[PDB]
Amino acid sequence: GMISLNNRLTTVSRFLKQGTIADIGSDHAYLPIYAIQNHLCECGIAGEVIQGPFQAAVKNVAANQLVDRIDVRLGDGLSVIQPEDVIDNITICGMGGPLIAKILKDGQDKLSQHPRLILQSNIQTENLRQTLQQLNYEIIDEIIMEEKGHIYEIVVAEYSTELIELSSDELKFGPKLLNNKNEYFIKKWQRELEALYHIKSKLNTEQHHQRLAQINDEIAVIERVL
Ligand SMILES: Nc1ncnc2c1ncn2[C@@H]1O[C@H](CSCC[C@H](N)C(=O)O)[C@@H](O)[C@H]1O
Repeated sequence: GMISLNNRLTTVSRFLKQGTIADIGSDHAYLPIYAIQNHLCECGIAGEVIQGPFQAAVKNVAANQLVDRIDVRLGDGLSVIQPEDVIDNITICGMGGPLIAKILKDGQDKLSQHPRLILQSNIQTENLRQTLQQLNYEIIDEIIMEEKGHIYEIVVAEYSTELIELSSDELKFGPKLLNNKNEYFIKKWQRELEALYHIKSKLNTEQHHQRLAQINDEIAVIERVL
C-alpha cells in the first residue's frame, strides 16, 4: 500500500501469520497498518501505554482509512488483550529484552490461545529467552541485523506442549544465532567485549568485587564463544 517501514520492522513483518496482529507498544500503529496494506494480516490491535502515542495511532489508522480493521487500545503490555480476541501474532518491538520479558511474564494469562510471538529486542535479549522458556515457548527463528549502526535481534517463538530447556550460551547468544555467527553477531559481541573492558577502566578492583566478578565471567563467556 502506502506506508514505508524501516528494515527492522519490515524484517519482523516477514514472520507474520495470516489473520490478526496484536502489536504491543505500537509504533504510531505503522506495523499493523503496513501488515494490512500488504495483505499479511486482515485485522490489527495496536496497544499503547500512554496518551500521546495512543492518539497518534488513532489519527494514523483514520488517515489510512483502516478504522474498521485496526483497534487502538490504551493499556500496559498485554492488559490490552481481551478475552474475545483471536490473535495469530503478538509483536513486541523496539524495546529492551528485560521489558519484553516483563510484559510477557506479567501478561502470561493472555497467551492461552498460543499465538506466534515475534519479539524485536534492542539489548539484553537473554532475559526474554529465559521468560520464553518459562512460558513453554520455543524459539523457531532468530535474525540479527544492523540499521543506522545499531545491532538488533528478532526472536520468533511458538508454543510447545513441553518446556524447552536452553543452555546458558543458548539463552545469552540465541540457539539459532549460535548456528550462524554472521558479521552482525561478531560485531554485536565484539562491541559488548569492548564495553565490558571499558567498564574495567573505571572500577577499582579493591572496591567492586561483586560487579567485577560478574563482568569478568561475562567477558570469559563471550571470549570462548567468539
Ligand atoms: N509497558 C508497556 N506497555 C505497552 N507499551 C509500552 C510499554 N512500555 C513502553 N511502551 C511503548 O512502547 C513503545 C516503544 S518505542 C518502539 C515503537 C515500535 N514498537 C517500534 O519498534 O518501532 C512506545 O510506544 C512506548 O510508549
